[PDB]
Amino acid sequence: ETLLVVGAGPKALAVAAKSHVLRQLGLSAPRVIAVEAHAVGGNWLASGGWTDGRHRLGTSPEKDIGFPYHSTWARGHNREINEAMMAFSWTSFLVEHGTYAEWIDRGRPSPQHHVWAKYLQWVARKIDLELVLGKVRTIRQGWSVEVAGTTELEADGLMITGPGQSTKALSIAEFWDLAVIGETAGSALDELVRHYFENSLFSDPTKWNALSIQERRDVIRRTDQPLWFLDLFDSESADLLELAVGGPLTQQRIESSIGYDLAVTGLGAKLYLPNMAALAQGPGFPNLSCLGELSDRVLR
Amino acid sequence: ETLLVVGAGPKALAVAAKSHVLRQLGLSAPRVIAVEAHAVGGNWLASGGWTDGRHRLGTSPEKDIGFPYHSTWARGHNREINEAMMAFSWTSFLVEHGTYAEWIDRGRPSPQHHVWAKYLQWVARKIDLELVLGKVRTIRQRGWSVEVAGADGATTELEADGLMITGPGQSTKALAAHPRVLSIAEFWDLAGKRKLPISSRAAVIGGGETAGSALDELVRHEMLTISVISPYFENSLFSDPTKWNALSIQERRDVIRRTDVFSVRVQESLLGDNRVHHLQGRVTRIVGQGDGVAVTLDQVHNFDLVVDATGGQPLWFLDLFDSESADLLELAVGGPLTQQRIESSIGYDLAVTGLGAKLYLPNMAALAQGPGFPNLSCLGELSDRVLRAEPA
Ligand SMILES: Cc1cc2nc3c(=O)[nH]c(=O)nc-3n(C[C@H](O)[C@H](O)[C@H](O)COP(=O)(O)OP(=O)(O)OC[C@H]3O[C@@H](n4cnc5c(N)ncnc54)[C@H](O)[C@@H]3O)c2cc1C
Ligand SMILES: Cc1cc2nc3c(=O)[nH]c(=O)nc-3n(C[C@H](O)[C@H](O)[C@H](O)COP(=O)(O)OP(=O)(O)OC[C@H]3O[C@@H](n4cnc5c(N)ncnc54)[C@H](O)[C@@H]3O)c2cc1C
Repeated sequence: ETLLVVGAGPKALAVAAKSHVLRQLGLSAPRVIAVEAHAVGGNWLASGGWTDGRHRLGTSPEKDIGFPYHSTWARGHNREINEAMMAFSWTSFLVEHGTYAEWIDRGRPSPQHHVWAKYLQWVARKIDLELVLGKVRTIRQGWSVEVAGTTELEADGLMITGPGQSTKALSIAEFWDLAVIGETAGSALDELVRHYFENSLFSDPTKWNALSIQERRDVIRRTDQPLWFLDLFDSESADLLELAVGGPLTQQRIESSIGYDLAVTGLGAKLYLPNMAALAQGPGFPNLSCLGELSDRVLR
Repeated sequence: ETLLVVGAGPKALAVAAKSHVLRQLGLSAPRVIAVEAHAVGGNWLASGGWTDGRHRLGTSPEKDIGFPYHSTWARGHNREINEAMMAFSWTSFLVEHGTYAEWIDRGRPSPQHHVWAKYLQWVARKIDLELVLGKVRTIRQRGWSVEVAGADGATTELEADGLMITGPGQSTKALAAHPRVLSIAEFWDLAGKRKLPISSRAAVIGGGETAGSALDELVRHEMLTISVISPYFENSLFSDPTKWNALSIQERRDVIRRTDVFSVRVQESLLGDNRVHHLQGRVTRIVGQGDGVAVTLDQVHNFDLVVDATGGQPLWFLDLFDSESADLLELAVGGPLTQQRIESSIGYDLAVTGLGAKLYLPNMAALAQGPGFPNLSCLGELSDRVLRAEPA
């Protein structure tokens, strides 16, 4: 009945929103709480350090919080959840702001990172996101999260989102105040020269486990600081994570551990790591390719 | 309280869904009946004679039944209506069918007309459109009573308070009676049969989607030549006419004229065909000339075959009115029934100003209200104008 999320980004909002509709439809769903160091949609803003905010989303903005508003496998009230959910869509956003015609008339431009933010923030308003402003300091098991506002929050499930800190590698974060490695790569390479089947799986990965591990890894390869989050775990809880995983915390190990609901599910408590559910469950889960199956996974 | 619509296509659905929304949502609206001679969305099917049904819609399909879900002016339960209305969108249609991931993933391909008919049809199922299957034959004041003839041979008279005309004419109607002048429908029939005379000096009149589709069919036949005859801020005026009145008649007239050319896809297939040439000017005169047909623009051209893909004859509807109602409109409109005169009469609710009963003529509304009303560019504003506007 209570699910904590590190970061208030697309995934956080994706999970929250789906929870908002489920319970509001007579169905059960976790109460959803995001802890967020900076702001809803923070990593899409200039002050987030990962981008200037000016470069454009590199996937179609329709691929949003509820996309693709469909399940190959789900149970119960599918028609009505989808419908409810489209209320929080990109198109729904444009139409509340009365700019939907402008969008269409301009040729559907891909939005700036900073407007994608406005979107996220808007979804937060729309579902009255239960939001804790603060920085997750440490995590431990049932989970208890130390948030520096310094205080603790107990929750039953836990989701980690974000690619980490734009400051920790210059660092990309430093790079936007003023030999380059790695989309993010795509952008900053940009501002330096001056100074159907594969795609289906990203949005629909329910045929994922019917092609070789060699094949999947290839889809993940060519797709283009992943373990940053380990730091948040005390030794005690990282230990407990080393166990379920069945060895030291690399990602041959972490990735393969990750179950159908995006949770490891070798522990006494659920830890959701969608950013590492590419190889196991579907290559879109790490990003914006299918936020709606992601939400579907952790709540249904 | 009751609104009769000639034809069940985008505009009928635009208005009837907005009706259905509003009635279910407390607010008042008329029961909306649509009389349709063929099928819901029939003019987007091959069987409607206007298209082979396989060509693609040239406007973004997001410009649908409720677009753009926003009024500068209309107030009332707006969020609840836009939210209700988006249920009937292209997007929703794709989502209810599971195909939305594929649509996005394929690059948002524009739908084939016949898929756009499936959309229209789906919306009809979804709003439980009150549909009457027959041809409107006669319209007449006294509200309106309209004669509808079923295929069963029966003929009944529906009555209504208000009436909207939709549709662009008849596909079987060339602009000139001559067997070498072909209505668009005869074209599809003959194209389909490969019975278009080999090595003809063919002409296609028209400059829009109807002409675009047919040029694209006709390049597939062994024609000798194929001559084509036609005469952001802008774009925005199609979706949002609110600032249309802040423009002169030569300004407003020159947006409506650019409204005519062709698809980027079709453009290529024509750009890269040595037989296809473009001819400028206006068809002042068509007359048979023995073996061929002679078309005047002056300049005279002869052709072994002419295809009328103008996309409609806009006063076609007048042929439905009886003398009484025609005169009655001639009086309201202030002179004889020319295009110009009838356009000049269109009010803000899209109806003829100063007429005893309500006659909604969206297709005539470009000049006076906005250039999107005739087409798929602002169906949601249209529905508003005919249902939610109050004074004048
Ligand atoms: C510039 C950029 C562009 C991208 N473009 C796309 C794209 O176009 N399409 C696509 O599919 N994917 C793309 N990606 C991949 C992308 O990272 C994921 O799609 C995206 O991160 C999903 O957001 P999220 O919810 O996982 O985390 P984010 O939205 O990045 O949110 C993480 C949040 O956590 C907060 N935070 C950080 N540390 C802490 C802490 N210790 N405690 C509490 N809060 C914290 C931050 O302020 C931030 O708000 C892009 C990535 C970047 C960096
Ligand atoms: C092939 C084609 C392509 C077009 N492409 C576009 C486009 O891509 N984008 C755009 O904005 N606009 C385009 N247009 C302009 C187009 O006509 C309008 O945009 C669109 O027609 C809206 O249709 P409607 O509701 O007015 O009527 P329609 O969709 O034509 O339907 C009218 C209905 O009337 C029925 N009918 C005819 N006579 C009678 C009668 N006596 N009684 C009862 N029913 C009758 C027909 O069966 C038909 O179903 C196109 C037009 C054509 C012909």
